[PDB]
Amino acid sequence: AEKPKLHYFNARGRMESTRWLLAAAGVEFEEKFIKSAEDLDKLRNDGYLMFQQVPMVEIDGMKLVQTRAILNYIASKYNLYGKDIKERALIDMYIEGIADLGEMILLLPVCPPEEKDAKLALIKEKIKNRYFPAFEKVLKSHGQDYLVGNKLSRADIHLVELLYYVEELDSSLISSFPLLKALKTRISNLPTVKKFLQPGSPRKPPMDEKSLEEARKIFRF
Amino acid sequence: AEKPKLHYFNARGRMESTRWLLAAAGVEFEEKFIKSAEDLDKLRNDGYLMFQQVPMVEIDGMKLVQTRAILNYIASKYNLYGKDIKERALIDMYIEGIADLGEMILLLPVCPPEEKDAKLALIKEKIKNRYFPAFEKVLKSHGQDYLVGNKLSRADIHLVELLYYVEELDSSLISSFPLLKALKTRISNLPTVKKFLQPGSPRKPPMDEKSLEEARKIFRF
Ligand SMILES: CCCCCCSC[C@H](NC(=O)CC[C@H]([NH3+])C(=O)O)C(=O)NCC(=O)O
Ligand SMILES: CCCCCCSC[C@H](NC(=O)CC[C@H]([NH3+])C(=O)O)C(=O)NCC(=O)O
Repeated sequence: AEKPKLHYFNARGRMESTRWLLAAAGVEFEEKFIKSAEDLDKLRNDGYLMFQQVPMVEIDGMKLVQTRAILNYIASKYNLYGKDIKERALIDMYIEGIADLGEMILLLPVCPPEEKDAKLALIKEKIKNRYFPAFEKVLKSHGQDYLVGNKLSRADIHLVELLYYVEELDSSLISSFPLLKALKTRISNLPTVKKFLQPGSPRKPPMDEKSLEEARKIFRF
Repeated sequence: AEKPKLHYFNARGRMESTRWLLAAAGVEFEEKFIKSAEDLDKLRNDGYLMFQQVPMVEIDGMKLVQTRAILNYIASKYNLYGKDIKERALIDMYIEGIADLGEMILLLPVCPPEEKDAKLALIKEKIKNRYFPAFEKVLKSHGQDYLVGNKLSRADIHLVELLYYVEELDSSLISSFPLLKALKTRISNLPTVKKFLQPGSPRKPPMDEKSLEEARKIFRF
């Protein structure tokens, strides 16, 4: 009997794209925050984590690990995964490009300090020259307010989340991509997303060094 | 209309799981091998690669990039992705664990020499203590010949592929996992997989140093 229950630490990390997708879908959720290695070990010892890792989400009577398993379930359940197999292929292709870029941004702070400047420069180059051109071209191709099927899907949600992180890195990177700018505004004004973006929501801030320190202690790295 | 066409270099890399899945499904396909940077640049210049990367597969009148988009499409098309949303969530959880382990093995040879021994040691620990226990537990929980739904799915195929790679790493690692051993035998005896395992199929050999140098020249890393 439950709202979905999100098991993670109090940070974006690997859970934030799930927070975004549930919120976009209008689904209220609860979070159980891991604060210590001891908390993680309890989840493990109680049999809740198939591969001894989080994210884990309790939803519809079961316990799901692996970010993509969680996301795929939520997207299908709430009709955000397209209408057929071909639309799912477009969605998947798009969101896996988003994932590749998002992964780079997620792990930047765990890069060795002597590698960070080059890694950041590489991310900016890929945004400007690979990823933003590819999504701009999709929107330019059909002229529709959404990426796939002329209707909101998880692709729109995952992309606009990523546009917010790119803005935190360098607000100028989107400047030559007017359709991406317009998508960002449109998605951000949908009632459910607007509510998620407002202060006090479950949306999480950029990870600071204190949070990274907590991650290292919880996940033992 | 036409057979799927697989665009990659002549190696396992990120295309081999697609070769296994198609073969297991009984689907004949064609390969177009990239042999140099110039071949890759032609695919790029011709507009065929959304993110300027391969794998790319031409299937059912469309070009798909991103390994998971390709695999998801093929699995759905050939009824290897479960029967409903809950079975897909089990499949996705399982295969993303498999992916995590597979990725560690795939990238081992591009780890700096100074760190390879320690990375290999940690991969073997995770196999023995994390991943093989998790899959053995699944098979023991229901006593069924397949991981999900008592019928062949992509999870069985992706797992057994990985079991072949683990065998190449260290043939002792599976020894305390009799149900995984049994699964490897049963799946290997399915007519389509048996054929794929025999000589002269599209199955690719382990990547040797000369093939890794070719990857470096093609992909410019
Ligand atoms: C820079 C931010 C990093 C913050 C921590 C990373 S997420 C926590 C980590 N989980 C994973 O790595 C899960 C990977 C998995 N592929 C998924 O996406 O769910 C964990 O439980 N690690 C414990 C373990 O593997 O033992
Ligand atoms: C031991 C080395 C392993 C060799 C595997 C390299 S795969 C080739 C590489 N493609 C990718 O990285 C694709 C990643 C994508 N997430 C997917 O899974 O399809 C590429 O085109 N790279 C060119 C580029 O990104 O510019």
